[PDB]
Amino acid sequence: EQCGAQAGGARCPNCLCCSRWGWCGTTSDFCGDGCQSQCSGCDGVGSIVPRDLFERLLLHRNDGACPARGFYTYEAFLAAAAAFPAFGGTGNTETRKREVAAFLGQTSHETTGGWPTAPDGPFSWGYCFKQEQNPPSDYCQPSPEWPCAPGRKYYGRGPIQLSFNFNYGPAGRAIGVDLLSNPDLVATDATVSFKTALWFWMTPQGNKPSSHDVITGRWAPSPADAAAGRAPGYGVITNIVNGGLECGHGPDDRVANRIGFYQRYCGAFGIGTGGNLDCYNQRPFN
Repeated sequence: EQCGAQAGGARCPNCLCCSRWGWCGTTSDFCGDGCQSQCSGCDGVGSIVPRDLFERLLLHRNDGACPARGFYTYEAFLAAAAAFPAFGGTGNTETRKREVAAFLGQTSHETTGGWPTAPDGPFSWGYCFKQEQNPPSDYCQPSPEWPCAPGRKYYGRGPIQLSFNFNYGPAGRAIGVDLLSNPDLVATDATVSFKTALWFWMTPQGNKPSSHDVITGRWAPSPADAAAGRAPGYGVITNIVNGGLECGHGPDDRVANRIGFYQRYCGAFGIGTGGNLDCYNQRPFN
C-alpha cells in the first residue's frame, strides 16, 4: 500500500509506517529514517541460511523417534543468532555460509540420531536429541566461581551438548540467563539452547581459539599449534569441541561423522569445505 507525499497524504492502514519513498510497512525501512507517517504509533544470518535450507539440512530432526522432535525451530535459530551478529556475518558470503555449515556440522554430530542405513543417510539425522542420553553423572564439580545449584543437573543439553556447572555458569552469564540455577532451560527453551551453542562457538577458552575465528580465517596457529599439527580448517574445530577423546590417534568414526555432516551441508550451500578436515594427526588442545 502506498502512502504520504504521492498518495494524497494517505496514512497506512493498521497504523503502518509510511516510508520515505511512499510505501506501507513495519520494518526500520518504513519506520526509521525518512518515515513520513505513523512512525512511532498511529538482514542477518537468515539471508545466508533460508528456512528451506535449514529445514532440508535438518531433515529428520522432527521424526517421531527423535526425543527433541519439534524443539529446534528456525525461529529459535534466528533469535539466538541475533544475539551473536558476528556469527554468519563475518567475512565474505562464502565464508559466512561455511561458518553456518561448520556450526551446523559440529552441533549435528553432538545431537545425531543417524545410523548407516538411515533414510536419506546418517547425515540428515542431526538435532535429534536435546539432552544427553543416559548420562552417567550430574557433572557437578563444585567451585567458588560456579557453585552447583541443589536439585540441578549439568549433563549435556542443546546443540553443543553443554555440560558441567563450570560451562553452564559462563554460558548463562554471557547470554544473560542464570543457567547455574536453571540449567534445564538449555533443554526447555530452544532460543536459549541455540544461544549456548553459539556462545561455545564464539568464545575462546584456555589454549583454544574460538571455532568462529578458525572457520572465518582469523586464527593463525601458534608455534605450539604448528608443532602439534594443528592447521586451520574444520579439523581443529573438532579438536576444540572434543579433541581430548577424538583427536591425534588416526581415523576415528566420531570425527568422520562430524566431517560427513559438514560435507553434506557445504554441498547444500554450494561451497567447498576447505582442507584440513580432520584431527587424526593433531595433538589435542587439552
